[PDB]
Amino acid sequence: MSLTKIPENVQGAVSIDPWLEPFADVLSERRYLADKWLYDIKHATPDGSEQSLVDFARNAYKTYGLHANQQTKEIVYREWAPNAQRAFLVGEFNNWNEESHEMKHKDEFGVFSITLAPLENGDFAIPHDSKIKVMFVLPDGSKVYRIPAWITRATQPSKETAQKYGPTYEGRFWNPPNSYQFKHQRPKFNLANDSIKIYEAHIGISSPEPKVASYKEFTQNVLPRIKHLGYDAIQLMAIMEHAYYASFGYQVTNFFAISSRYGTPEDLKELIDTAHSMGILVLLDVIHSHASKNSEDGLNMFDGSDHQYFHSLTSGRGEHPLWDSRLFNYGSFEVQRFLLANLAYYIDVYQFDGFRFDGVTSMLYLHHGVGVDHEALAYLMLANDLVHDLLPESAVTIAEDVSGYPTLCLPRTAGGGGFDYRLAMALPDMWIKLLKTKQDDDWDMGHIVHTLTNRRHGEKVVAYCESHDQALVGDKTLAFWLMDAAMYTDMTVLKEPTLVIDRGIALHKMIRLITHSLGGEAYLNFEGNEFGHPEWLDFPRVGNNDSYHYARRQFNLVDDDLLRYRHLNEFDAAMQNCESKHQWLNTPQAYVSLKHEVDKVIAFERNGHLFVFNFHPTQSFTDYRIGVDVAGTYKIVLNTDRAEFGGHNRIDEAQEFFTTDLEWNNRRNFIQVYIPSRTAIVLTRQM
Repeated sequence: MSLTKIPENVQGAVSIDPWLEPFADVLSERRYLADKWLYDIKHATPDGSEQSLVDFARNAYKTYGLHANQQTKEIVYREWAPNAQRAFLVGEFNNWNEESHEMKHKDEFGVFSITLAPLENGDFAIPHDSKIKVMFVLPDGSKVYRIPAWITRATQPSKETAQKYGPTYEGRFWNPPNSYQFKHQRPKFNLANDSIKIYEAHIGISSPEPKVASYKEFTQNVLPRIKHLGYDAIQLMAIMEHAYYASFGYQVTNFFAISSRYGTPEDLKELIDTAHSMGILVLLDVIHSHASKNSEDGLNMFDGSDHQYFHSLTSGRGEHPLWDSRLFNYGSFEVQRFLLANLAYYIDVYQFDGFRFDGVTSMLYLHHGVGVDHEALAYLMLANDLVHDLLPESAVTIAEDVSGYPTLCLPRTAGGGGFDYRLAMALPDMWIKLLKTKQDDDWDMGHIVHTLTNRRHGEKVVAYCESHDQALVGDKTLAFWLMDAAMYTDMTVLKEPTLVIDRGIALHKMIRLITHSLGGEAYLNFEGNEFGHPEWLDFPRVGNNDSYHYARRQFNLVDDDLLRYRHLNEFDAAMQNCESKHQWLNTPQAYVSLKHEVDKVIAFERNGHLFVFNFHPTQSFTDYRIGVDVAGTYKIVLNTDRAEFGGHNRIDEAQEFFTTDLEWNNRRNFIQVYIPSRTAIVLTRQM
């Protein structure tokens, strides 16, 4: 007779999905842990008075690491290392002198500090971009050498250096004479109302050449392509420094250093700034789920102990079962300061507009996706608080959570994780399952509609038909599933396409469009797939003799108007710009009027627009009836059969579609449409 009491701090989530009722208590405990940490953080002040979460994170990156005073020419450096007995700044600037620059002051927090005077010259004491290390003397007298944990630049060693000492990266004191000044405002963007169509890019592969392409080359050659496509946002992977290129950015060594293989910090500021000038948001892949096991150039054993940034190896919670990486102890206050300031640093110093948090499934569960980890989840809650506080109403957080953990994308005040979006990581496999195991006359329209619309209430989803995982080695893209290893000879416009190529081109546009229109509240496209990029992605590694042959993007294919790759690309641009002109993404779910299993026709309304798909492998339809609620005149605003998109130009896009007042498919009116086999159209009503 115990009255089931839903604690007020999860009242919002339980209202949104009453399924959460029997878990209300555990949900309440999860949020309460984070809210108490939030109180803790907001009172980490000298006098114990309240400070904002933003000020806490900003003060952190402003006072940790190294900082050149441009008007007094002094340089301050602070480093957290409680297990070290002594700390010394060393490098080129003092000929690696292990006695002249002791960090003599060790905090009650366990932070060492040192202030370097200007040289008699008046110059900075550490030359711009010279190499440095921090040396720790441990209580047993031994020494260890580390790249400062908040260094803003770390560089691969030279051939001469790597032969003598090894592949360890080298810390750089970045203090350029003229730091880049941002010129452009952030694009107008409201998270609650505006759609976000996201282009997932990687600087290093963004050129047809087998090299690590630069930030400057992305800015000059790839940005204009992304504006032409009409995406609202770019999701920059593999920016956080990582020694191992083939890790695709997921083995982070230096959390406050943008990767130097593509260029300098000022090169990346320019990239984001000009994207902003182009109206494009820029988001950062943030890997706070784990860290590389590197010592000296990473955080492993940073201060000599095994319980500083990470849970200890003996604790059982210190290393990942598969990734060979160390797991953060989120319960440590300095680790919380380290990660939260890392977020404020990327938003403020590089003017990113949001983040995708990778490895969220690994964080959420004590088994890391092969029992929720309240500490890891509570840090993500804090992380969402800070990010949304840094850019109110516009900031974007996206979660890579394969588990679909309920409430991850409900607001914090409701009792949720605070994530704006989760990735629809299940969608790509649905398309693979069809192409691999089912012939076209077997496609269950109902199962397609079900999978695409199976979304938790309140938890907005970034839909995509394939992602950077699918493009990687070990898997096949949709292009490869559809058209195999098509050459430039198979893809020429000056010859009618084979049955395989004709079917591949059409399905490739259609799969994207129904994912785009029915599968979520946002859209994502991995660099290259928008024009059916051939082959696959692969980074240099021992397994392929360090080949860069697949570590590239053949953007040249889009530019050849005698190849069909341009057809796929131009449809993609027309898809994004149509949605931009006629919003359907960040809107309530479609009202699906039709999912015909014999005709293989799917039809639905979303935000007033009409979406019709004929997936039949062979059967065209004339005067096919489509139920429409709002009566009026309808005109096609997107047509996959258009010749410029590689279709056969059978549908008349100038036709006026007048509704008639007869009930059809539980809709008050109907229109009649011409939809040939393997074509799709989108209609809007005229005002």
